[PDB]
Amino acid sequence: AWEKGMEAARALMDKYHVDNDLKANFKLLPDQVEALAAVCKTWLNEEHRGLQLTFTSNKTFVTMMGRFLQAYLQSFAEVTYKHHEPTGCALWLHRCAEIEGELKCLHGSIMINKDARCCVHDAACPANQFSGKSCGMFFSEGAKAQVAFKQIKAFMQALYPNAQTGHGHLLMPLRCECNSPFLGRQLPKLTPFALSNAEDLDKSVLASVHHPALIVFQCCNPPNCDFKISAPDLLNALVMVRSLWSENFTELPRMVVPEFKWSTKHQYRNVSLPVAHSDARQNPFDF
Amino acid sequence: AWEKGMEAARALMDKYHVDNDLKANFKLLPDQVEALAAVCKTWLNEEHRGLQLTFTSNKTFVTMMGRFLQAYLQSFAEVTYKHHEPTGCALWLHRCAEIEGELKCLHGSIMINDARCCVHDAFSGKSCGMFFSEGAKAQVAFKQIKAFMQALYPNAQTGHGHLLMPLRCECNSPFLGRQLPKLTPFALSNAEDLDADLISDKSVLASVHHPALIVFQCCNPPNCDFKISAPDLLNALVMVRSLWSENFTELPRMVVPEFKWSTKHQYRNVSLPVAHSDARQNPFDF
Ligand SMILES: [Zn+2]
Ligand SMILES: [Zn+2]
Ligand SMILES: [Zn+2]
Ligand SMILES: [Zn+2]
Repeated sequence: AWEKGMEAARALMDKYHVDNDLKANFKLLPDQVEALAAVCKTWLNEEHRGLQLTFTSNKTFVTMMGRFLQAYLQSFAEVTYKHHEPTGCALWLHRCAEIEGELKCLHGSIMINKDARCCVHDAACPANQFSGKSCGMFFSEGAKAQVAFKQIKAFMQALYPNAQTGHGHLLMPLRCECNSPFLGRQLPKLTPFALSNAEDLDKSVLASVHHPALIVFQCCNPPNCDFKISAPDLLNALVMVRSLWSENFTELPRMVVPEFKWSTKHQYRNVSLPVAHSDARQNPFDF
Repeated sequence: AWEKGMEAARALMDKYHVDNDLKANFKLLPDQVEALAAVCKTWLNEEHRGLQLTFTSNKTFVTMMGRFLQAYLQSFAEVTYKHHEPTGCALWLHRCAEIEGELKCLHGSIMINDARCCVHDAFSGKSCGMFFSEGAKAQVAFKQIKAFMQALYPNAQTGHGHLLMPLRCECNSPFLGRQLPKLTPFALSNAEDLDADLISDKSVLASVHHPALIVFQCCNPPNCDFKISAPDLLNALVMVRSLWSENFTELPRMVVPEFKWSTKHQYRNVSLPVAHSDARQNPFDF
């Protein structure tokens, strides 16, 4: 119950000393993720001063840890708030690291080449340009993109060798700080980055070596924000949260990150709606 | 007086750096708006890069703002002209949003039939030009505009039934056809299935509750690329008030004429002969 989660919420805030106010006003509502992101911030600066991230900003990491915490704390209280998904993430069973050279966009269909990979619905659109039916996926160098996909998968395996399911799925944020209506993409941008130093040079550390690229998520349309987190670090956020919970509680509750299902809802927007400009006048026109 | 507004303008022109050529040529005369439009595009680019138009020619947008500023400059300087209206617009009290399923043309006559047209079109020279291939499609647009306006003016004691409509395009600023811009309903595709419990911005909720908006175009799409949606035209006016209220604090008086149906708006079906210039003193040779 809400009260049940409230107790669990209280504790974490006391232990990791959350500002006297935030805890006093935290009532467990969907928009209340500052105190949660705060308990994580201290626990990090206290128990993990040596966390080196890769293509991730500290704000994004502490932010994400908050979401996954809210998830657990909610899963623990058996609370579901309509029109709200705690994680701000979904699991995309991508099929990019399967057929050599082939990638498949968010639609679950192949990507039409233009070596560049474009979502098939941008057929008319000139390469890196999107239609209102697009999912907003594009890759300049298609090979790199796959290397990044192979990497996250390699990493995922190293961390979970005896998994019965999961190595094909992709943990990915569905909303950046912007959408937490606007034109352009509707989900954080997925961009592959390369690790030149790895090229030369612990199974998970070898993942980056064997596949010198990394999936990085930024803002939807870099409205734009400084959101940035690489996939593997995003996994480590989910993980660190699990441990933080396990340090404070005997059993870890089920937290189901929704599996990604395509929807028009995530379609690239090309047309805007009017937003009124501000006027101090009471009446519209003079008579 | 002329000196005052002439000074208020060169002040606004220098500030937003309009080409010295236009700066000189300007004189607060009836159809001088290029310079003003310029002051407007610059001001927009400088302090409003995030502006976004829905079915509106960018050019059409600064043109309208130019007109509204000209209106202001003129009133401010108290300089009127025998046959000119700076705004180039009128306040049509449309009754198309009041009675469910009812639309009415400029004449003030219900529109008759799927499609709905002017009563004198069951175009005839006694028509106003108004026609709608789909009734609902059309009314959905008229509803939205009322919604947007109510939002932007919640305490408005009067004006939600009116419509800021333009009277001329870059064609008539006689000639055959519709004697004013063409009003054509355009549906808002993405809004159709959007949760109306999104955020606290009501004006957007208007487009959400009524996914389709009125777009004004050329009198006869000689024809021009005049394109501007109802809400953007209202914003043209609003933003000019902003621009002005910044530099002069108190905004002057400026009444946009109210629409009164009259023959000069009837569909023109027959031309009136125009004499071709002849460089002769006498027409014939005997
Ligand atoms: Zn796609
Ligand atoms: Zn963003
Ligand atoms: Zn009529
Ligand atoms: Zn025209």
